[PDB]
Amino acid sequence: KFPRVKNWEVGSITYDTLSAQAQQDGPCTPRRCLGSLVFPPEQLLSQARDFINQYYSSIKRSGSQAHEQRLQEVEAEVAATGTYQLRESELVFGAKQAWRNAPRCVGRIQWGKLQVFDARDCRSAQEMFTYICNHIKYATNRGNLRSAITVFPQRCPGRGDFRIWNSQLVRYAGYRQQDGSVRGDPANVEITELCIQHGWTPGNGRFDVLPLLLQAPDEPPELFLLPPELVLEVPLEHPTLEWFAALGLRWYALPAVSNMLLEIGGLEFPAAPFSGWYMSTEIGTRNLCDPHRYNILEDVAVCMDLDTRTTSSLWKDKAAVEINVAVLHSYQLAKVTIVDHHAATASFMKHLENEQKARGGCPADWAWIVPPISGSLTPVFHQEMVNYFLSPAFRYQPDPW
Amino acid sequence: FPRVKNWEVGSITYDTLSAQAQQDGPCTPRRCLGSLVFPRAPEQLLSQARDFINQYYSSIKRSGSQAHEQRLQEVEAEVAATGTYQLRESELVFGAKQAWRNAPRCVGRIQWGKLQVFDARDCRSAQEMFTYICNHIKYATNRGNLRSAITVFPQRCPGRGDFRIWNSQLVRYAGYRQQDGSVRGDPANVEITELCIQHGWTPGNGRFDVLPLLLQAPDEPPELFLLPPELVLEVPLEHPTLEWFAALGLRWYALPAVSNMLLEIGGLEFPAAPFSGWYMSTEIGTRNLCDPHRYNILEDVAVCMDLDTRTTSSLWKDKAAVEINVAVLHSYQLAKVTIVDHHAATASFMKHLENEQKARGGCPADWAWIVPPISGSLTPVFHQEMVNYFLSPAFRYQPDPW
Ligand code: HEM
Ligand code: HEM
Ligand SMILES: COc1cc(N)nc(CCc2cc(CCN(C)C)cc(F)c2F)c1
Ligand SMILES: COc1cc(N)nc(CCc2cc(CCN(C)C)cc(F)c2F)c1
Ligand SMILES: C[C@H](O)[C@H](O)[C@H]1CNc2nc(N)[nH]c(=O)c2N1
Ligand SMILES: C[C@H](O)[C@H](O)[C@H]1CNc2nc(N)[nH]c(=O)c2N1
Ligand SMILES: [Cl-]
Ligand SMILES: [Cl-]
Ligand SMILES: [Gd]
Ligand SMILES: [Gd]
Ligand SMILES: [Gd]
Ligand SMILES: [Zn+2]
Repeated sequence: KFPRVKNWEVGSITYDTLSAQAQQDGPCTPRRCLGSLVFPPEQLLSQARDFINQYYSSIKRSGSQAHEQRLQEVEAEVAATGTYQLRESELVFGAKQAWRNAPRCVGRIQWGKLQVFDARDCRSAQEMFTYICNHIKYATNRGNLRSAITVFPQRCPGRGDFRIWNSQLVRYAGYRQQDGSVRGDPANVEITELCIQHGWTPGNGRFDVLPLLLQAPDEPPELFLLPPELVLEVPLEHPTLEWFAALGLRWYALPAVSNMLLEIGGLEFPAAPFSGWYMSTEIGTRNLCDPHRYNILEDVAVCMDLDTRTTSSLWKDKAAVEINVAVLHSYQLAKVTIVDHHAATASFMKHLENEQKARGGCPADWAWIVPPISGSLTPVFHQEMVNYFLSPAFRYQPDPW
Repeated sequence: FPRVKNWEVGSITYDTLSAQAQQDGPCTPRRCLGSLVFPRAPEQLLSQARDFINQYYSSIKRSGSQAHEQRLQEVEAEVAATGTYQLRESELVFGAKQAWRNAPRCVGRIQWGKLQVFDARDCRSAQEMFTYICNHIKYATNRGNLRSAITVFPQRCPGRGDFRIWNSQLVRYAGYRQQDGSVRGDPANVEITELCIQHGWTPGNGRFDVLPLLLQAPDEPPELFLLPPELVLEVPLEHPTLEWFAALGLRWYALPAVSNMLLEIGGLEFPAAPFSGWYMSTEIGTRNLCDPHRYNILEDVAVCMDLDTRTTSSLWKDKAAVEINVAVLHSYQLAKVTIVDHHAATASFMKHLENEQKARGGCPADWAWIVPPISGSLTPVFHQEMVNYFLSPAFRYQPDPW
């Protein structure tokens, strides 16, 4: 079958033929849908073959010339050595494809413009740090943010793995107390205690940038203090609520995911940090207002003199909107690239139209594409979507312990 | 069995109930189609009947008792001699409540045990059907102190056509296709509007014209019935602090009464069984008034509010929508018509999930429909993983009769 997909705002119908290529199976069955869940050897040749075929199709060079050629070297490389190395442009093409294939990413209209830094020859934690440091300064670019990914060595058997122990390159500390509850970011309480365990004297702040626990193969991690002028941060203020700045809230410029695993042609890169620029709801709605994160919503509503005594005043909704307004205002005044959820979702709709004519569909995870505020005010809410796994891909992986 | 996390609290449970999922949904291990709005003989009738009777005798703490085996026997005998069977009244009441309890897209299910069931299985004509419907509306509306209710018309049976209510709800506003191709009124109802005109209705030309009912008796064309105005309780919309808002002339109706779904109980099908609750405010304020394919008022409200509508990063859409929902809540409270906001509704749904975990080992829930269309992650259901599956008794979609 080819799933019929409807856009209810316009009445248009498309068929997702690309879904028929679904490689890895997801968590749903005819009996029950698990779509809402956050976390659901010489067959290596099979996935290497298919990825190489993808490469030469994308350059109008299938069934000719070096296509058959490159098929044989990987045949020989694996027959001889048991794995294989990717050609330079393949690593590039595979990095962009895995972004293109990320079902939960609303920012994919940008997928063709990605800076791929090849770090496959890295071989120490001090080396990672300067690779990571080049990435951060390139991507930050004085606030004119540029998408980038650094690709550390591809895992091989019988020997350890490169891993960044932090979930992101920039994280804020979270400290327990004489009463349990957390000062700082609660999402990072764990890595905060691992950084304390391995040295790092704890600060006493709600926005202390954590160090970096970087791990070379078969070696215990090594702490690396991040250069303060390399971590671009934005103090948060509101255009008309003058007291908002006095709340002392801040967030960082660069969203750099450093705990996911990049998988290209059967190869596995457990260290491949990728970075883009923020959508404002990630900071304003999820990071600052989630009950298990900074959870500032009631505090902002107190300052706004809102009626927190009744849910039907919609005090939560009014304060959340103003927090998002402050995020967008602050980043724009700081000249730091950011995108609001209306602009982001409109571009994703254009991306769906592109991917329809280009590939016959697009894997999209509705629950992650629709923003966490104002869902039905964005066009993606009214768009039916089909979720499935394509390769190359970014995958979650276990914490390195 | 699927493990299910609540990310706000860190809680973990397992949905053992999903293992009992009767019919099949649209998802496969290849591909999830969870976001799709429409995702869809004697021995098999016997099998659903047997399961339902088991459910009924379980709920009354009489599993495997004498009465239980007798009822099983009575149903098989009736299916063999007539091809179908008849529900006892208490079984119908249980089946209607279970169907609501099993509805995965309903956030209002904390209320599932408080459902007034009107037995209209003796209905013989469209005229009698209209009288039943008017009494349903009257009872459920209750001068604004709304009460949940369902009216069950005769089941589908071999030899005769179905009872059908052609209208998707008992209260709908007309949608008039216009001179240029626009729509005056509710664009969701253009089709049923054209049908009513074609069946003799003299149309109005307002934006909030209540439609007549088109009621179909077995093997009869549909018959048009006008609802008496004093039966349709409506709420003029005003804003507590934006006084120009009343001059928009917006209104909405008190009673959400779904009238085009099929009730399935133990293999028997009731193609006409309208049911009604009370509104959650986002349904009116966000979906019905602000959807671009509905009344689509968001831009005009934002212009009146003097928001900057030429850049998206001012969040003019979010600000106008919030005040439209404030206006709905204020107006319904002022008129003393039951309404629940999305925060209270989702909080009570969380309690429903916990009740159902202890009672049945889980709860079928459709995350994309449970999470409200504004301020999603501000409600607790956003951070709750959910498992979507089909249990019976059930409310199902059915094709339009025309
Ligand atoms: C350039 C601007 C970008 C924007 C505005 C953007 C936006 C987003 C957002 C809002 C999410 C949802 C985050 C969540 O899980 O709550 C997301 C997820 C994701 N993005 Fe993007 N993104 C961008 C660039 C990129 C790049 C450069 C890559 C990789 C090369 C990427 C790959 C992914 C992946 C793999 C996920 C899934 C994360 C997860 O499952 O937790 N994105 N993106
Ligand atoms: C009493 C207060 C109630 C509230 C607050 C409530 C709330 C809701 C909401 C917000 C929806 C989603 C509607 C949409 O966006 O299309 C819904 C769907 C639904 N409700 Fe409830 N409801 C209530 C009563 C009832 C009753 C009494 C029944 C049946 C006896 C019921 C059965 C259903 C069903 C079957 C659906 C799914 C309809 C569909 O698939 O489109 N609800 N409910
Ligand atoms: C690399 O470029 C990007 C640009 C933007 N704006 N966002 C991302 C996703 C960032 C991201 C954030 C989170 C935590 C946040 N919620 C789960 C509460 C988990 C991820 F797994 C992830 F990936 C990436
Ligand atoms: C019976 O009691 C109820 C109480 C409340 N508040 N809401 C409902 C749902 C009413 C309902 C509405 C819609 C159309 C709107 N969408 C497309 C956004 C479809 C349904 F299938 C349905 F059922 C029922
Ligand atoms: C329980 C639920 O699946 C979970 O909260 C998901 C829902 N949608 C999301 N969407 C985004 N963008 N980010 C998230 O973390 C989540 N969380
Ligand atoms: C395409 C998408 O699934 C569709 O617009 C859904 C999303 N969630 C919804 N949720 C509710 N309550 N009602 C709806 O109509 C919808 N529409
Ligand atoms: Cl983040
Ligand atoms: Cl409605
Ligand atoms: Gd004050
Ligand atoms: Gd005023
Ligand atoms: Gd006007
Ligand atoms: Zn699914």
